[PDB]
Amino acid sequence: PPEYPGYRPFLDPSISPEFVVASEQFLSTMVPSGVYMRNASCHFQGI
Amino acid sequence: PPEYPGYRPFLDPSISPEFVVASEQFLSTMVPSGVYMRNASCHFQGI
Ligand SMILES: *[C@@H]1O[C@H](CO)[C@@H](O)[C@H](O)[C@H]1NC(C)=O
Ligand SMILES: *[C@@H]1O[C@H](CO)[C@@H](O)[C@H](O)[C@H]1NC(C)=O
Repeated sequence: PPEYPGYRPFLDPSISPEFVVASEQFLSTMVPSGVYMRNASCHFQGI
Repeated sequence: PPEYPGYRPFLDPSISPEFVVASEQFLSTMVPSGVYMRNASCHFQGI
């Protein structure tokens, strides 16, 4: 993202309904079927 | 002023009370005491 320009008191920060689809409903294409568990030193069998 | 970037639906265009002073109340320093009248070809005695 572009660097911080400063506080803009006139920018409207509201959330749009299209943002609910672009961000949250899109993340489901990446959710896996199982999730691992790991040691502190490379051991995966459920800690 | 900078060139037109495009319609920003989120910019707040409201008028501020400081704009009433910066623009309108400042113009009084330039109003003259009398105003001329002119011909179409450089004649000033009240047309
Ligand atoms: C990794 O797991 C083994 C056995 O599961 C355990 O002995 C060891 O302490 C674990 N490593 C760490 C850093 O806790
Ligand atoms: C300028 O004024 C004179 C007399 O006041 C008049 O004869 C003349 O027509 C005027 N010029 C124009 C372009 O009207």
